[PDB]
Amino acid sequence: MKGIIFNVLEDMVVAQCGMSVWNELLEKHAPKDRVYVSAKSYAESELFSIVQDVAQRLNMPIQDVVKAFGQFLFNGLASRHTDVVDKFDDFTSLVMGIHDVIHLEVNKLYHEPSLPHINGQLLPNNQIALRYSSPRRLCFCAEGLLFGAAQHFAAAIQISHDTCMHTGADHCMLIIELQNDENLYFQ
Ligand code: MNH
Ligand code: NA
Ligand SMILES: [Zn+2]
Repeated sequence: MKGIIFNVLEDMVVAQCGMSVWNELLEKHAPKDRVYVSAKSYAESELFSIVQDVAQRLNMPIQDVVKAFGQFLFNGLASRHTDVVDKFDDFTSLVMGIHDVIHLEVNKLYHEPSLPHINGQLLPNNQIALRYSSPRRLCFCAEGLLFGAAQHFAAAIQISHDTCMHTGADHCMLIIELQNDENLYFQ
């Protein structure tokens, strides 16, 4: 798990809960003097432990917190990699380019990142079938990231997530419905 994910998580915790809370989390869940260098890889268990601790403090379902993080994360990533996001003029383009364009670039920017496998298929009625696969099972982070992307393009979406690795499949299916964006009028 790259430092950049931890750095965006810090911004979130610091913004919502305060710096004193982040330092608690970090002292408790990370080795002494840990510093997350944005480009370096770190044990994903440190990220999961921090986020689980937050979920418990807030008495929220863990996957609801991961999803909220995901949505915060989209802007954290777009603002730190603005040249990658500015390759797309709308939400649907970006989603269709996650694998072959965005995460292709992430392999040139970072040494050996740990990324999901994603394939998007355009459906009728302004829907997208996004297939997600990862041993890290962060499909709810992916839901949040899609909601973040929607907000980035002033779009409105809904997601159905009825095949899921957490319910025993070897992939998740996220069926994205684009309800509105700047190029959608009546239908
Ligand atoms: C919506 C769009 C979108 C989705 C659904 C998305 C999906 C994900 C998910 C889920 C993970 C966590 C790991 C896993 O195995 O699931 C992940 C990781 C990552 N992605 Mn992307 N990602 C972006 C946009 C997206 N990515 C953008 C924009 C950037 C920035 C250029 C980016 C860069 C990354 C980096 C960096 C990681 C972390 C890799 C690592 O920790 O080793 N990405
Ligand atoms: Na519109
Ligand atoms: Zn899932």
